[PDB]
Amino acid sequence: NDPSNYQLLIKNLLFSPVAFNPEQEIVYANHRRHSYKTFHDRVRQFANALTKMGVKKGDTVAVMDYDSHRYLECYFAIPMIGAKLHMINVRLSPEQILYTIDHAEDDIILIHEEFLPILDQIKGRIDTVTRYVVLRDDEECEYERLLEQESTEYNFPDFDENTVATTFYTTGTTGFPKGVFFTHRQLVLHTMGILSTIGTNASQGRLHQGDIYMPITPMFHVHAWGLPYMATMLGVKQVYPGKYVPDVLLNLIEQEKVTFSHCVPTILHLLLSSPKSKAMDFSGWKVVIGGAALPKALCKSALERDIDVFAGYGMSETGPILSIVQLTPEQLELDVDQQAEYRSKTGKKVALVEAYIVDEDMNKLPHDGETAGEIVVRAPWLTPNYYKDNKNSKALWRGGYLHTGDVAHIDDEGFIKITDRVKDMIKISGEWVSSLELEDILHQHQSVSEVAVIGMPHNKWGEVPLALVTLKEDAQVTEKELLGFAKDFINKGILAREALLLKVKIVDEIAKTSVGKVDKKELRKLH
Amino acid sequence: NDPSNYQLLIKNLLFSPVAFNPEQEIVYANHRRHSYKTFHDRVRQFANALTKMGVKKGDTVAVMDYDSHRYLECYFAIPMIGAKLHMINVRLSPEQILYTIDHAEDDIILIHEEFLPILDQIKGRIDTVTRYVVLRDDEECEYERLLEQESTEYNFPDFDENTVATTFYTTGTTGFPKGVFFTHRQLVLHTMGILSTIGTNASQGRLHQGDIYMPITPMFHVHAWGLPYMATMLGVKQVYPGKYVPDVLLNLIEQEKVTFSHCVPTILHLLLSSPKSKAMDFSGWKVVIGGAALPKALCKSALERDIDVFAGYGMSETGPILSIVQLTPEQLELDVDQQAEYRSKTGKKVALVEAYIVDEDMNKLPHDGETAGEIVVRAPWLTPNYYKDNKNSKALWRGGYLHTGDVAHIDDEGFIKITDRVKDMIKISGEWVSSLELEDILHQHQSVSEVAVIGMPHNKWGEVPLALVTLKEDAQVTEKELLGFAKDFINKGILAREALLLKVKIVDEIAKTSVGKVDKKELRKLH
Amino acid sequence: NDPSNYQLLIKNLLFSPVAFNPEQEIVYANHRRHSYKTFHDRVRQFANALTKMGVKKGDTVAVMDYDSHRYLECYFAIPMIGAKLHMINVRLSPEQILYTIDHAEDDIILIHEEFLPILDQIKGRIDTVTRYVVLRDDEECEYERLLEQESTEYNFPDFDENTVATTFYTTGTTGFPKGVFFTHRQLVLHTMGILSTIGTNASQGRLHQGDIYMPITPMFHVHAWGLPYMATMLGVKQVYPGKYVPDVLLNLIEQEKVTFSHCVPTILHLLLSSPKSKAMDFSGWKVVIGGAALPKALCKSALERDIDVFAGYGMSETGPILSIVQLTPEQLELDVDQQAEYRSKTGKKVALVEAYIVDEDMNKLPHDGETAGEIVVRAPWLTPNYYKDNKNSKALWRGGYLHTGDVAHIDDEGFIKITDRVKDMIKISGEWVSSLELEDILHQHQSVSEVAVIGMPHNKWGEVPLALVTLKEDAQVTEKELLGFAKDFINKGILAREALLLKVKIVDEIAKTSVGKVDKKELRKLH
Ligand SMILES: CCCCCCCCCC(=O)NS(=O)(=O)OC[C@H]1O[C@@H](n2cnc3c(N)ncnc32)[C@H](O)[C@@H]1O
Ligand SMILES: CCCCCCCCCC(=O)NS(=O)(=O)OC[C@H]1O[C@@H](n2cnc3c(N)ncnc32)[C@H](O)[C@@H]1O
Ligand SMILES: CCCCCCCCCC(=O)NS(=O)(=O)OC[C@H]1O[C@@H](n2cnc3c(N)ncnc32)[C@H](O)[C@@H]1O
Ligand SMILES: [Mg+2]
Ligand SMILES: [Mg+2]
Ligand SMILES: [Mg+2]
Repeated sequence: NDPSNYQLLIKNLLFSPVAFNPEQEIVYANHRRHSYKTFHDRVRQFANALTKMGVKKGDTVAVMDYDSHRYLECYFAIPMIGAKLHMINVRLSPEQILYTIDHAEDDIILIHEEFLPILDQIKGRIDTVTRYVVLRDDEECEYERLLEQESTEYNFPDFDENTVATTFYTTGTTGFPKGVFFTHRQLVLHTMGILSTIGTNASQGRLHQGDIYMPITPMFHVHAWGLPYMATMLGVKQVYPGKYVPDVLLNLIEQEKVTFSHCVPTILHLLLSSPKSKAMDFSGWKVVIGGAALPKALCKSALERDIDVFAGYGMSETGPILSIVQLTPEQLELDVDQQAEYRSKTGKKVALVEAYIVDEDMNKLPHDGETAGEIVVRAPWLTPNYYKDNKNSKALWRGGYLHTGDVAHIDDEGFIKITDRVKDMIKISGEWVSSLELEDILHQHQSVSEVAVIGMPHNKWGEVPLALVTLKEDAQVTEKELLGFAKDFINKGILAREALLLKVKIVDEIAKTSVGKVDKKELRKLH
Repeated sequence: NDPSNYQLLIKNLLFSPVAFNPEQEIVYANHRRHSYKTFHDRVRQFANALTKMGVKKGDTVAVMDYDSHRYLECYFAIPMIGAKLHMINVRLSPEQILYTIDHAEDDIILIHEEFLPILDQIKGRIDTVTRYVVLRDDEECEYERLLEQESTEYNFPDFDENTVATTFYTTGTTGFPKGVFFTHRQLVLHTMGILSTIGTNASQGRLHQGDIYMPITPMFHVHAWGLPYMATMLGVKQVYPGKYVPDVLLNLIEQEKVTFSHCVPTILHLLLSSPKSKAMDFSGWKVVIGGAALPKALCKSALERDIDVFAGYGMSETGPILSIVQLTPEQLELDVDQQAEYRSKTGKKVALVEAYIVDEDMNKLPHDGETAGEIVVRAPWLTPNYYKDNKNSKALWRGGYLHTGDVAHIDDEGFIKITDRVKDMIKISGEWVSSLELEDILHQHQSVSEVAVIGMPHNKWGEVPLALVTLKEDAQVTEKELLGFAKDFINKGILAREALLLKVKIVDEIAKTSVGKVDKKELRKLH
Repeated sequence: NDPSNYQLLIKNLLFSPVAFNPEQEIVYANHRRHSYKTFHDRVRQFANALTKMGVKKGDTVAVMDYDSHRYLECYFAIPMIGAKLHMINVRLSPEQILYTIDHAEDDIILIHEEFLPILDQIKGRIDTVTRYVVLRDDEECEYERLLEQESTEYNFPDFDENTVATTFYTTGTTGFPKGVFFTHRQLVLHTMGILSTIGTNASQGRLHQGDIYMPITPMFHVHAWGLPYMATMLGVKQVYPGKYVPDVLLNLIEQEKVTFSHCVPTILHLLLSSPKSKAMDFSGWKVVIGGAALPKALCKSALERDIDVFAGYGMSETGPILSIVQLTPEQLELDVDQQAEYRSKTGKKVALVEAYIVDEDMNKLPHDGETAGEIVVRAPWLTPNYYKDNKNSKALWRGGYLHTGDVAHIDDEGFIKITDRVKDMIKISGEWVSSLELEDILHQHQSVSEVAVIGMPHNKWGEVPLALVTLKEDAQVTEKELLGFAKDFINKGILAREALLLKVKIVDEIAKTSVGKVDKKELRKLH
């Protein structure tokens, strides 16, 4: 450790922030409420407790928790002692969750009591975990008891900024969940990079030191988009809602005067459709919408409620944020219909992001508002590869750029607009489902000859899976029978819960290509 | 060059900014005006011209220029081809300037025609420079002609982010000017670090994308505090005033609607005292004051003009910015007298800066509002050492922290307040003078027995040098004779021009210590 | 490549064998029959075909095939060009097979047509495979057509002997299948090491140059125990039976005059129980029994048929062979009952194997015939770790020895006798099932409170799983309902086919320990 050789460490985000008010509050719904000074104490207590549990630098601590203060402490204390924080996506099927736990080789799992039923399905096949800390919202929490037995004093190590700080698994690709990891330097740069982008907005879409922060993106989803790191960096009041309940979320916005939040379009649809939201005041509330395309109708409805609603774009692989919608003063003077179109765009690339539209030959395409191609990016917060993966990692970084798998056109003013997907994947309410995997399960039916699963757009869910099934030579099976057939795979924890919204459309034939492959591009036009 | 191994390069500040409007203007006073798209073209043309002149990676290009568009292009094009940009402090004496040119081994000097008289004094003793490009504000500029002969196309190299990008020399220490250098990574982090700090301010002291930028800090002074990099990153309109004339500066603020600027307290004193400023409107003008302590009276006078005036602190060695004044909403509601006290503080440390108060034994002192000690800092943009210097570099980084040489107390809320200096140096209107060097010159007088030079505070200049001279056994020399004696050293280019404000006070004795050393701490109390 | 620096390469097993008769035959059941000279030609043709398909050194070629001549060519040609041969255990569930294909990142899969139904279950989730070569026992084989288009000339590379030659996955541990790998040097040493052991036997249990070899161990099971490499090294006639049919196997033994074979005890039980075997002559037939404990009754029945039947011991992790039964001339003169006891022992350690009995503290135990402990081994053909695995690899090599997970006592004469298992795993007919995984599936039943699965010994299957289920507070579910419940998991390809032999025994309570854990050691005594 050379003192002049500064390392970009997550501990510098905490102890060298943009602003620190020791009396500013971290609020956990209606369960807990303490100050930033207490939060710094609990990070050091957690670091002491982790050291006592034998967590060393390079160890993996897994977290299965809701959006809480404990998760925020996990964001700092675990990477800050040099350990790897593994955010377990609790919305995956138990079999997928078991894979990521064994693949990541977690030493300790901090699991909420409500996720214990998931554990009992896969506990026997977990071999790396030596300790389970059960998390509770009451005084009987094992995490809270571990912290109480520790001092609020800890000297956090200096290590290389390229130490891996966080890992998590995305199901956005084919096959098994892929592990993406991020270093301390990448997370620090992502915090400063996006703060420099959305902090410096003139009027609209600002994250500033006077904001009150409440995530409605799960903290296992690409670091809650990285906003808890930015919210801590700004020293703002942070409200953690726990398990997402629309009435609980709406009460927290009014009671804690939340001004900045973020979520997938499904959450905003649920928040705006709730009967209690009708009498609510949203004048000071800003929400950035990511994970899925923001519908113009949903953006318009939020605008009528005086919500500063704008869109953002990112990936698990890309330290999430790649582009955010920024409106010029001229664009802010437009009518609600014209404003809703700009606010629902994919967005302009954020600072230090090189986003290009290319074709299959990696040739860069002109940035007119019509020519479409895959988005390839270079940024200081991209995963260099998938964890313990070679061939898929090479495809991710083919041609020297990270491939997003998203087809988009970029206009003259830099506004990206995603048109469709390269990958044969469907995102439902923020969770991934693989069409090929869904086809395989539905093909296991005895009276099924061919299955083609496509993503049908949905106003509430974003996309829903549509299975176009060709019957056998003399087979007659109703559509709802296949839905019940696939439900049994969900009940066993093999298929994702989001396939419960699958629609089966029996068709006489499935359109193909001259080579014999299924033509899904032409298939979506017909249905 | 590994594509996934992102390098923090100054070319990423330009081509991956927070915002880019190709039709946004770069304005050079009343001489030139072009768009950001032209500015990017002229950077590539300059890169082509530098390549033709044989500038390679690792070469030093020196610039002797006013605050212009050419200097802004020098900020990018020279580091972006991997060359070292040397900002020559044209306010130093010609002998000091000659030292820094030979010490830095400049290959090419871009010198304005008005600085040619400085060159003719030291041209014979310059051995490393092979080409002089003369800069002119008219069409006869050699820099403009070099650019016209080049294409607007250039592929900027990828190199290590630890490549040195900028060098310049500070006279704030004893002895010869010391060379501080900064890498691409340090400059990029300084841009994002301070943008995350002042961009995210809620209301007061904001640098945002809607601002109009005009520096009144010279661009050879620690990168104009780094603001031109931040202004380019935000893609804002930039107004470069050229040579500082109070009427010209005031006209540019009104005509170009400047909203963000920065300067030393002397400049603000001159701007506010100008008769034309009385009828001017300063409602939208924000200026951050650094380099010297901001007097409460000057801050109050600016506040009566509705100027968002706040203070900042930094050094040549520290990538300048270490702390900036940020006001909470409660502090913004105070009266003008109470507000002027907070706005004139040294400030709260910026993001990623670890500022401590220590004693001579490097023991960290409590942060009460009374206990004073030297500020020692750790930050991602500090010079690791002085150029081609070992012993002074070790003292700069003694105890693992960079020593500022400034004595301060930090209060409970984190507000730093500088009390006095460790180093025996005096800063006059933003330029350094060494008391020991001034004593040596005045000691060369035949009728001088002892000389002690101390810095007397000044309302306009900040500090002025005061020489307390003890006469010889039977000598009688008037005070004004010594002032003329020292003026001859200035006319020869050996002593700094700022010593013209020296005051000689003949005293019967000079207070000393038990060890025999001069007691300057007790000496300032008496006079 | 230093010519004097000899590398132990699999190509030296082929082109520098103990004996080479160019007119000696490789027989594939009743489908194909060619000479050793043709076999060497087809290895070079396969090497040419693999080079044309773009297989480079370090690539993985996966094989899903029966015991054939093609598999024998795969044993040589794939490692001999420096590629990794992945032997896919086709008896695993499709989900397990999919895991090993994705974990190993196979580039090309050589799959028999009869295993294509397994592929269609998991084809959509396979991402690394670019080519499937379908294998057929007729002239329409894609492998045969690929070979016909190539020359019989190939210069095989010299590389480091530590190049990994073979990979395969064992399910003998908890969690996911673990990848064990072996280098060229390890495989060469395993061939010479065991040839020096069983070749030098005086009379009984000899593998010599006059033998006729027929494997009845699948070639995906630890290299068919390594015998095809040894059989090729000796240049003996090799008979490959394809898919195991008891009448087909018995016909090949009589028709091809097979003298040396090997199998699990279940196969020998099936061969001896077949009605056609009654009239067969087994005077010259030797078979070594591994994978499971050889019952004394089965050994005695084989001895009455004049079969030279002896036992051997090994693992997937241990290059299989660790110990083989060798009988002294005095032991060969004993009666059939006393001989059957010695022939059914675990065996004496083979050359270059250091086998020790230790306790949980890695303390070596005395080699009396009663004291039992875990077998830990050091040998020149052990896997150094599991593929892409750290924590499980450390447990495998805890204390500097490879842990077998087998409890045994070693007598004074060196005869090992395995008593029970450390790992909570059950082996059924040569395939592994995890008790904890079986408990988890049976625990998913709504009317199940506690499940404890233990391995009950079986005369035919070796071990069968026994589930002792404690009913809920007021639940009444029949035992056969749970068997049908678990069968559905098998039909979906999640649970192993070998769980079809599970027995459910409803019990009022499950014996536990003072710590609360299930006491399976005491549980097996009760049931
Ligand atoms: C200031 C925050 C602003 C940033 C928010 C977005 C971050 C979301 C992090 C996140 O979806 N990871 S993922 O691996 O679960 O999904 C990644 C995929 O989702 C899609 N997609 C994400 N955003 C989208 C958007 N605005 N419009 C349309 N499509 C969007 C897209 O196909 C991505 O490739
Ligand atoms: C957003 C910009 C806000 C940052 C402006 C300050 C940067 C000035 C960069 C710069 O003075 N370098 S130097 O080497 O020529 O001088 C360095 C010395 O000057 C003194 N000193 C600088 N600031 C001061 C301040 N606010 N109050 C009091 N004393 C101040 C101090 O003794 C430093 O050690
Ligand atoms: C000349 C050949 C002579 C060598 C034949 C044995 C090689 C078998 C290669 C093979 O079982 N791998 S495994 O990973 O599928 O199983 C490994 C486990 O099986 C058990 N076990 C293997 N043999 C056994 C035996 N003779 N008596 C009793 N128990 C035996 C034992 O618990 C092992 O740990
Ligand atoms: Mg993703
Ligand atoms: Mg300085
Ligand atoms: Mg094994």
